[PDB]
Amino acid sequence: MDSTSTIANKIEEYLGAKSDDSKIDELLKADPSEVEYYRSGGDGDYLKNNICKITVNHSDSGKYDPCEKKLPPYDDNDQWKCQQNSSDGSGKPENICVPPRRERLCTYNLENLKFDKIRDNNAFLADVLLTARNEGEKIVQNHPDTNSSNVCNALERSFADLADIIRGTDQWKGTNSNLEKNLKQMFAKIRENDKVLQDKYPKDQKYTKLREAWWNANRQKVWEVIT
Repeated sequence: MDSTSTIANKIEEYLGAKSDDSKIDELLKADPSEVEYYRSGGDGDYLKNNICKITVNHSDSGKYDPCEKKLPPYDDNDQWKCQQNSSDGSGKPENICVPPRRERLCTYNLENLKFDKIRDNNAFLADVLLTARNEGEKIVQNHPDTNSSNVCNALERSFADLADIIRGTDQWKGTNSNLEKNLKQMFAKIRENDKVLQDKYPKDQKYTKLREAWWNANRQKVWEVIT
């Protein structure tokens, strides 16, 4: 009724839903529609034929590989992180059991982009989709639950965590310093060269403020691939 206000649970999607707002999405949201990716031997035709099994060869390789931290993701138990003890004292050392899940997103590959020819999100999409694809397959194939009403819920939460890491608003950082500054260098050189096609510049780059709209335009593909 007339006491409607904002707590952003049902009308954030009405006001701040930046998903398909800007009609620069023809370059802001990416369709992986070029041939022979970074140097690994991808094939865009193959990819649009079947996006559901994108492979590492459709992005950087040699140094890029899901679970690039060669430590297998799902090995650890008894972990918590929010406020105060001697483990990681600064920030969120150990007092809320964040699922080891977020401690083991298969983003370790995506943290370590160095190779070039990525002047466009069209190529910056493929690695994000590798992250989503691998994290989804590992969370669904490795899940101790009895396949009851938990599995795709956890998969969706991993989706959202990946979404906010690509928006950078995550306040857990592992090698993410490398990853976050990597967005300040890869997402930068796909955002520091697309000067003509946008209007919201502000320094340093408003990194979060634009990768928010980028991921907002790129809703469908990442969700589809992670599912």
